[PDB]
Amino acid sequence: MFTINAEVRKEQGKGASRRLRAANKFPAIIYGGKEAPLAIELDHDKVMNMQAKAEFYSEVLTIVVDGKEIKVKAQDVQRHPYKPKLQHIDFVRA
RNA sequence: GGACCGAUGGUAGUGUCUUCGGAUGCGAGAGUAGGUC
Repeated sequence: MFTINAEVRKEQGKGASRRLRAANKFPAIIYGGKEAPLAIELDHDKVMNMQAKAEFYSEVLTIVVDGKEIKVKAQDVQRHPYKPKLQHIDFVRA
């Protein structure tokens, strides 16, 4: 199983964007709920290998937010503009 | 070749504090997911 171990976050307003990049982690979201989504901090070099196969977007992944296991499927992964990296990824509530 | 509208999160952008060096915020538009008819 893929399983993209994250942790829940709400510091998105830039505080997250500077701690995540400060440790080579990288933000995501878990949307298409009905009440609201869920932003989660995860490893870039992990999720890199993960959306790097079609099974990741075509099949569900398990976001283990600090040990809590959330089913979601990738719906908009954003690549870097020239580098072989990512800008952001989302998943939708599987 | 359903139509219309379109969040959160993202990155673009933008401050604030400040002995000006340093530190630290908030974050589009468009698309997506969804809503409405």
